Amino acid sequence: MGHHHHHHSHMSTPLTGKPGALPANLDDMKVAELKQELKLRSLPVSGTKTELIERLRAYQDQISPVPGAPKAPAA
Repeated sequence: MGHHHHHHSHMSTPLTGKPGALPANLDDMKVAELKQELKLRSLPVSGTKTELIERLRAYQDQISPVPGAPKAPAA
């Protein structure tokens, strides 16, 4: 009913589902493209593109040993 096998028709998104990092082209992608990673990587798609990129960054940052960024665990 909900999750049926439907490939994202308008896809300018890379062929990836669950990576351990981020593509350096986040801002060049679109809202739905970013949401592809979000919904697959267990991230809420609620917000603006601004939030989406930052939210991806935070979910990436918990994997990164970088001390100069806002770190966030799982939710």
